[PDB]
Amino acid sequence: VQGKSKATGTGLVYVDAFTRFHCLWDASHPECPARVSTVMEMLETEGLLGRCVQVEARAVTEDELLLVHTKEYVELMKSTQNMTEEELKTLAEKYDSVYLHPGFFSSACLSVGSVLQLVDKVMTSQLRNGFSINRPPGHHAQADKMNGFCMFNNLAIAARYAQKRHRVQRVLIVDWDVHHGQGIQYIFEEDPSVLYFSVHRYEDGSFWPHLKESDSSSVGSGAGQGYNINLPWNKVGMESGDYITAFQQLLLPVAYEFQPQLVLVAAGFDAVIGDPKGGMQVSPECFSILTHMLKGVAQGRLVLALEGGYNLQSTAEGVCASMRSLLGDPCPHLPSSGAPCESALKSISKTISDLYPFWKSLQTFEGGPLSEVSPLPAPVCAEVKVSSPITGLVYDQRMMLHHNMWDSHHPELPQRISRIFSRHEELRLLSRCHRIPARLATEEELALCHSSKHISIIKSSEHMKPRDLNRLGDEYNSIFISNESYTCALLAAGSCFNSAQAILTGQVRNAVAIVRPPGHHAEKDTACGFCFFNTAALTARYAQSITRESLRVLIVDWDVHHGNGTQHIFEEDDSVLYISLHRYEDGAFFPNSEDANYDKVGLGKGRGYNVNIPWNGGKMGDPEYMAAFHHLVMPIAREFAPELVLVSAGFDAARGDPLGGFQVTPEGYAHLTHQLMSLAAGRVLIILEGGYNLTSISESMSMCTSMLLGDSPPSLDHLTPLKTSATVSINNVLRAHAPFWSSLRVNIPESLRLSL
Ligand SMILES: CCCCN(Cc1ccc(C(=O)NO)cc1)C(=O)Nc1ccccc1
Ligand SMILES: [Cl-]
Ligand SMILES: [Cl-]
Ligand SMILES: [K+]
Ligand SMILES: [K+]
Ligand SMILES: [K+]
Ligand SMILES: [K+]
Ligand SMILES: [K+]
Ligand SMILES: [Zn+2]
Repeated sequence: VQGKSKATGTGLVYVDAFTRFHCLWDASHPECPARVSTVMEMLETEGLLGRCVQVEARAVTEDELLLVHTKEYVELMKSTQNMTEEELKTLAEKYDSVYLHPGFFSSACLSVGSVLQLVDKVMTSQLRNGFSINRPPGHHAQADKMNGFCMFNNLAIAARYAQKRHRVQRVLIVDWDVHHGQGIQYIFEEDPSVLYFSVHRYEDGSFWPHLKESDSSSVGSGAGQGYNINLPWNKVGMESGDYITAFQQLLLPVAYEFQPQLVLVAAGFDAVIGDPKGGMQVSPECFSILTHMLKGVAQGRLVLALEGGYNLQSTAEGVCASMRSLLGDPCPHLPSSGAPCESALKSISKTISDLYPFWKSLQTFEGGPLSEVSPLPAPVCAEVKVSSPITGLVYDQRMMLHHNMWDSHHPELPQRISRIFSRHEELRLLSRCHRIPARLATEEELALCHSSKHISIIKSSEHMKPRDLNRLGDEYNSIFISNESYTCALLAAGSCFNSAQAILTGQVRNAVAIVRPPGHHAEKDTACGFCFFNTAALTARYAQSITRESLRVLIVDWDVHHGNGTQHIFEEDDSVLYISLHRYEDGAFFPNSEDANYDKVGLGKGRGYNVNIPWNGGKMGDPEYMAAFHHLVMPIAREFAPELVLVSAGFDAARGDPLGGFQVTPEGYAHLTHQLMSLAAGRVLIILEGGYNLTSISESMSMCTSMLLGDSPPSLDHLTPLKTSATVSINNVLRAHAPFWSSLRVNIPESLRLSL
């Protein structure tokens, strides 16, 4: 309703104070000033620094420190300011892996303050997110002691400060640093207002600080029981897939259930390739994906503070990759496979199992065994130049000329598109988009999927008299035709081709297609369910045509009906992946086929490249559509590695639909579009299929375009609990597809057999 006031813009805190302290006894200490100065050099070299709002650093106050620390500790730390090298060494010796400096106090104060300054701007809707390039780090510091190069616990102090001075209820702290932030774990052990997550290297205590508490078994005590999550890696050399799958199957479900009003990140880059202490092999590009994922929960309220990362290049690279996500730039192509390794899956599963009682979101999994067979190939896509994102928009009023001369009360109304378009202009989304001109799809182009018999039969209709047009329409299941119905289905496909062209030639990064008549029901030789040509399927082959025959295309169908037309066109094709969320009702719901079931996994060389998530018994909404994305849609999509993502966007699955009978809010469609934007380097094309409530479609589709333009994900309702008829529908797809995609394999025991 107001856009000049909208909070956009990333704050960045950096002060020379951060370089003023170092180790006096060891000239080669990993925690040094070059860590932060290098990050700054690169941020400028990349052009990222100038794109950040400059936020001033402030010193932390004694009372702010005392929200987590003791007065005895604070005063001792304060006293270090006026101590001899010797006095400092003697005190430093008293703690695990710590050095001290005359100037260490000053910098540690500014290192805390800097985070609070960002919390201020984010919480008061001034900036959307922020990142401090601060040292000394925080996550290891405890109430009464220094530890692992930390003096004060920056993010712990910030979590409390948020709750106190900004009256924030729930705070999520994500620690992707390669070390376990025990200092944080401790502070919020018994606090259930602060949920703390920590993926770290462990190898059964062999890796520093060698704590028993760093295991997944340690889930927090008292009131805070289940609000402490440890993901310990017990094998080195973890990659992108190992962190993405962890976030998908474990952290995102937990985070969406917990509903925080703020997300704090202990952004350590010691897991990046080339870090001497981490021993991990995560490419920096991965952090672009993780940062994006966290934008969903806490509705954009995201603050990152620098923790570890001891290789000057690797850290600067990691910071840049995270900074790009905050600044709203498109995600990169993943430089490694989207598949996890067995040791990762074992660590993820043992953590899901260790937290199963406390989280209704994790309770989704029934338990038992999912396949461990050699999975399908998990390829990598060629790097695409990260550029200023542009959202394309295509609409032509000529697509309204297709109508029913008999039943004027037919749900596929011409108004559907003009209404969606109106809302796009009212909300000003249209003026923020790049207008792509609609065109007519050629017969050669229609040939890509459809028979010459089916093409000529619909082509001919541009001349038929109305009685011939009533007769012709009864020759099909649910089809109505008119003298313009052919030109309309030609524009619907033509437009979508011009979008995919813009996207692939880098003219735009993503686009939206307000088109009618729909297409996901149309087959090689027959029209069906208001569809003439499979507009999504033809786009996929037009894309494969302008690139290379092998171009991997993902087709996500969120329309309430299963896209029978799509499913069959690519049933044998391994280059195109088709995922469909639909009301099945054991075969009762349209197009009444058993093809829409979880046991149909594609056939031939396309075995595993076809996913169906069938809905039985209930009004499925956001809780069920989201959990399907976390556990199934996103893990499969990621392992497949698409180069183009196509949405068969039907809002007939929305709350208020006459034909759907499902309760998916417009805010829910926003979060589904958001999730999909981390794939294909953000190369997402949104195509209108179903949706029959003029109001519900205009609102829900505008929400998608808002997400494409990089606006913060909206506030959601409650996502736990979900229909027991859905929990069972999900676990069916998991079992059906686990032999093909390693990202699914959450082999957990019989924790289900407990509580009711
Ligand atoms: C035996 C057919 C039952 C399903 N259908 C047709 C249908 C076809 C496609 C879609 C769709 O969502 N297309 O994208 C929805 C319903 C209908 O119920 N359609 C309908 C037609 C006129 C008036 C009221 C309803
Ligand atoms: Cl050991
Ligand atoms: Cl279950
Ligand atoms: K960690
Ligand atoms: K806690
Ligand atoms: K660290
Ligand atoms: K569907
Ligand atoms: K397939
Ligand atoms: Zn539909």
